[PDB]
Amino acid sequence: MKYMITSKGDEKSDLLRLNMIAGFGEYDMEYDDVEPEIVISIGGDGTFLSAFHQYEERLDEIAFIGIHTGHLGFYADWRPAEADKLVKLLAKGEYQKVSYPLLKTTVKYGIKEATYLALNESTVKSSGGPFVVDVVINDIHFERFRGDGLCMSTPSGTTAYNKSLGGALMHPSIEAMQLTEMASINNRVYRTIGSPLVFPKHHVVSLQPVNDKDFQISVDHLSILHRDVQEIRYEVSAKKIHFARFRSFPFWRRVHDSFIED
Amino acid sequence: MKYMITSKGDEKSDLLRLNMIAGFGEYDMEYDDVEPEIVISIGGDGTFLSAFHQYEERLDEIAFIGIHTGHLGFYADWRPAEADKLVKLLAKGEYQKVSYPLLKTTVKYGIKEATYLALNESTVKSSGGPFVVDVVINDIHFERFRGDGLCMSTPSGTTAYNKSLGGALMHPSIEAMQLTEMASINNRVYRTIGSPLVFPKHHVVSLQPVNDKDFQISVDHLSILHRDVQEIRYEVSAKKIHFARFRSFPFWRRVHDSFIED
Amino acid sequence: MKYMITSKGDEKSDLLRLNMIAGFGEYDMEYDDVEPEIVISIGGDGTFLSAFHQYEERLDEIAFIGIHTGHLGFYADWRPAEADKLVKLLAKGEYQKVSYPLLKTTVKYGIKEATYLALNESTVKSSGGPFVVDVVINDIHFERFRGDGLCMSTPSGTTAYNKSLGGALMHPSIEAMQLTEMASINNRVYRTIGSPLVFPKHHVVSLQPVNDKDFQISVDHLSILHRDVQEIRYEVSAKKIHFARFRSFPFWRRVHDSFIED
Amino acid sequence: MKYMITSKGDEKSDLLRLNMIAGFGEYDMEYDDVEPEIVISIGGDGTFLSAFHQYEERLDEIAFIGIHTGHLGFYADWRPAEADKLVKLLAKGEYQKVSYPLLKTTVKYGIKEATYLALNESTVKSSGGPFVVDVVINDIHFERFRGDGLCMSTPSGTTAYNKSLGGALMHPSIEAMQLTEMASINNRVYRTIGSPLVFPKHHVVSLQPVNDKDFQISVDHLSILHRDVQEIRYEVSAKKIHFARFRSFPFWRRVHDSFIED
Ligand SMILES: NCCCN(CC#Cc1nc2c(N)ncnc2n1[C@@H]1O[C@H](CO)[C@@H](O)[C@H]1O)C[C@H]1O[C@@H](n2cnc3c(N)ncnc32)[C@H](O)[C@@H]1O
Ligand SMILES: NCCCN(CC#Cc1nc2c(N)ncnc2n1[C@@H]1O[C@H](CO)[C@@H](O)[C@H]1O)C[C@H]1O[C@@H](n2cnc3c(N)ncnc32)[C@H](O)[C@@H]1O
Ligand SMILES: NCCCN(CC#Cc1nc2c(N)ncnc2n1[C@@H]1O[C@H](CO)[C@@H](O)[C@H]1O)C[C@H]1O[C@@H](n2cnc3c(N)ncnc32)[C@H](O)[C@@H]1O
Ligand SMILES: NCCCN(CC#Cc1nc2c(N)ncnc2n1[C@@H]1O[C@H](CO)[C@@H](O)[C@H]1O)C[C@H]1O[C@@H](n2cnc3c(N)ncnc32)[C@H](O)[C@@H]1O
Repeated sequence: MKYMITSKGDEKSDLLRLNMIAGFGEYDMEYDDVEPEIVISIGGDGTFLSAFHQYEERLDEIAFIGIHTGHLGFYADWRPAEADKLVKLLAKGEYQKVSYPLLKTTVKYGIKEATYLALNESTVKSSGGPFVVDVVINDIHFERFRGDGLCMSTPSGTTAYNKSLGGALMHPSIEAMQLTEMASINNRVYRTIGSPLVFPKHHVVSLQPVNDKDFQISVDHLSILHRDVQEIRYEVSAKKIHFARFRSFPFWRRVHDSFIED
Repeated sequence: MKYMITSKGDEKSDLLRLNMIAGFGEYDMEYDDVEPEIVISIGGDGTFLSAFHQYEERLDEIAFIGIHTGHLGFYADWRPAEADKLVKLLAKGEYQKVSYPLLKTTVKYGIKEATYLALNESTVKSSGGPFVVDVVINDIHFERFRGDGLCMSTPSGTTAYNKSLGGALMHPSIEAMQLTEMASINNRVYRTIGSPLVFPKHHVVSLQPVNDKDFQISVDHLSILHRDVQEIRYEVSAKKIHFARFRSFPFWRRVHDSFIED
Repeated sequence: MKYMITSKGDEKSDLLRLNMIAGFGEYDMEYDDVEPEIVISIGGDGTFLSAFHQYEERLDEIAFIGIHTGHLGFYADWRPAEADKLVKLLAKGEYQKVSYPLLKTTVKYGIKEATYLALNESTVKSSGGPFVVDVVINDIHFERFRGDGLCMSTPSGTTAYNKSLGGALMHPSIEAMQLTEMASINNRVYRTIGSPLVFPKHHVVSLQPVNDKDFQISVDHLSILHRDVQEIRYEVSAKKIHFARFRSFPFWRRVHDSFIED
Repeated sequence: MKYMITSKGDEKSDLLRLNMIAGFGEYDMEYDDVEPEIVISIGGDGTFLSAFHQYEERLDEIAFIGIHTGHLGFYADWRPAEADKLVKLLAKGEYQKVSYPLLKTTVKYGIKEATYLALNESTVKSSGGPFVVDVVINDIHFERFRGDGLCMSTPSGTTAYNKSLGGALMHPSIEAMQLTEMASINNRVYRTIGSPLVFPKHHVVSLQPVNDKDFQISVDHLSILHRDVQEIRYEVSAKKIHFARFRSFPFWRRVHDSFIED
């Protein structure tokens, strides 16, 4: 099939990429970075996030694979020594595909909307002043949040920023998104839930400005300052990222290997 | 239909129960506490947990309703002033039913198994000495836990003990269970994940003894000391508790009303 | 004595200030906002923080008083109805003074040092990229911190940002400072202590850059972007803020009244 | 001087103890386990806690030393390979002594008081039912605690149970004690501070029963069920444990070595 390979751009990843391209030249595999059906990312989870967003308009026609040239990644979960074995099995095909849920972010602004997809999370912080937003769940006012910010995570993202904020780790077969707080003010006057919140599909979480309407909005590794924002809306996307799998590497073992020992 | 009413047993709940029985006597509703199809609990969430376990063998043929004579409950979410309006709508029927997932707990012991269902959670603590268990997820060793104990929660239970342990709040339409730690030891020698873990249906979490094999095992409000325990196993039950609903009272508003303000 | 009054600048605070000035005109009290010996702040804790920094060069010759025209403050802990009783007792003098410890922040930058005093806390965040600093305690490398940032709090500051980050509340008679993390990355590769750390007088905590050397540094309500920073150093100051007291309002009751109920 | 040696009682510790006794026989050092002036503990922190409580009536006349035959301990902070070098320097004397603060626990019960000293912490849990106590600080009611229990820690104890409960780590030169919660219930009806609280010397924290008056009270490794308890009182002790030091091993390096890497 058509395939492309993206590289972190250090010497190890570049030369692994060139060696895999050579191995692919021995099969019926065309290098096409415009309409690939296989996207291989060589580097770390950061590289893999860039690959994802590089091809987010063709998610339904692409199976991703990540190779980690440094430590193990949750996405880049293949070792560089297995790259040849990877070339062959990928060339033959007949591989299974697994899908992880994604987070849809809608930003309504000015006197119009922008939509984004996140593989890890979307966060909202302030443009410097205090951060105050009303949190509305399915059109009912839930809380008035004052603090540093809010993080809305996919399942595969729960091991990332969400984790460092005290969120739960969620198996990626659960179609959900998780909201976590960053340093909420809680006293007699100001009140938030504190706990992470886990939302199923079709639930809509809306953040609405109270005073300042300029926010720093992040989607995975991208961080945009948005002006005249009237609303930020979160829901589980109907779109899914597809991974090529050649071997059982269970999520919970990936968790164990990354945080417990390996 | 056949119905029964359980009471917290204070004066307010007893007399509300007697008044509802009188109102039911004006319809084709038989009082039957052996095979009821409607179980009304009058009191607090504790009373409702007892009603649930009182009839856990007939969960598929019963719709539960909770009336709170004190503060609002997450199960006992009807006000005593609406009890007459409750009698009538229940008598006419045609009400919708909602189902919440349950937690199955299997205790394998001695030289044989006991199974329990939990509406809130099942927890494991030690018989006094140190608590050390191996946590095995789908037959793979995940961590060696040393600390006070572990809590495995249903979705509707996430607002209970789970919450106080830092777990996430999960919408009850998600078929899952959540594992939280109680005071884990973490140093250079001992290592746990720390984060809550959320498991989908068909995942099996197994706790296995390391030294001492006597544990205090709780299921909702019941706490049993178990001896010669070889294993404790958690999975989402195939069984579900059914609630009668007459009006939209969304879960997240119940959360708001219980923890944010009302 | 010489006195001045600072106002939040809303109608309630401005007119309370004018009424207290009139009451002071009935005694031997001169209004002097250049060398006051009494500084009254009327507003909220924010106003009081500004008063403190307005006169931080004359801390040894000033006793501060805060009046809260909104909710109770931890500094602005006098009610507007007691303002007349305040004028009289202040005019007579013979009041006791209480002192709270302060935090000294030294910023060494470029190819030279700036020093600041904090009543609540000093924090360090990144100029947008990832935040990575080496934490050095009394010249020994303690940890390599990667995450959102770090907060170093005084005792009276522990009820502020420090609290929202999970720090301990410390009685202000303890001469100490407390370091808390903001969303640290912890995995097999990256490791921080996680817990808040409480340092006595004469201990020096030094933050040192690893890659990027531009940081957002805050001191109480002031937030400065610092460039070519080589080091950030924290220690308990030898200087102390002095409060005028006329009545026992214990710290722990102030805590109770602000967070538990009032 | 007079000295004694306590052993964990495994083969490594017993034979190290016998070898040190032989080395001591080459100096003017008498083995006396009744009135020693030097108490050497060989084992882990558990062994050292037992040594402390074995001689808690002669704390002012004893300097303790801990040797760790397993992993590094916070008390047993000497390696077994340095045991000979230890014998000699101890024999010559002229060593410095360092003191750590202790926690005094007073239990008033029945229709009379018992007092205990803790090197790590004293905790209070329930005899099985729900745990509900009123927390009174310096005779003012601070909160009504409902949950699993409460932990009151010394400074050197903050790296132990306190840490696992989210308490701050405190340098042992600070004369203080720290109160942490175990799984507090927090909703609209029930309210605790949540944060750890750090108390200076002369502050008195009193726990008072609300319904049940049977509590499980722990002091370091000892756990006693107390009946007809009317009050539990915590304050910093006027007594201090004395360590013999022969070399700088700073507290914060001990923390680093135990939790960060070694
Ligand atoms: N250097 C390039 C920039 C990194 N960048 C690609 C990443 C990543 C990433 N994804 C995951 C994952 N799904 N499960 C577990 N591990 C993951 N990683 C690790 O995260 C560490 C730091 O990137 C590294 O080990 C990665 O291996 C953006 C992501 O930074 C996260 N992020 C931001 N601020 C954070 C904070 N304060 N605490 C924790 N994570 C934070 C957030 O989540 C973004 O999306
Ligand atoms: N008095 C009779 C015994 C109470 N008993 C019926 C209960 C309950 C209950 N269920 C829920 C719920 N699903 N969502 C939110 N609220 C709930 N409640 C409240 O919990 C408070 C204390 O029962 C009360 O307000 C209830 O309203 C057993 C449950 O105690 C919980 N439990 C035990 N130890 C806990 C701790 N340390 N922290 C927090 N919860 C704890 C655990 O979870 C059991 O199952
Ligand atoms: N509106 C003017 C700007 C506020 N500003 C004067 C303040 C303050 C303040 N001091 C204290 C205190 N010692 N004990 C308890 N209460 C305190 N207050 C309250 O804090 C709330 C929000 O100011 C209000 O109720 C105040 O009453 C700067 C302080 O924002 C704190 N701060 C910043 N970011 C925070 C976060 N994410 N979470 C918690 N606190 C945060 C930080 O600490 C600064 O220094
Ligand atoms: N095996 C004999 C029994 C252990 N026993 C001697 C101990 C100890 C101890 N003291 C310290 C210390 N000051 N700084 C750091 N490390 C310490 N240790 C370690 O603690 C681990 C487990 O003892 C081991 O590595 C020790 O090395 C009693 C102490 O268990 C603590 N304790 C109890 N329950 C706990 C929990 N849930 N989480 C955390 N600690 C807990 C509590 O604190 C007692 O007092």
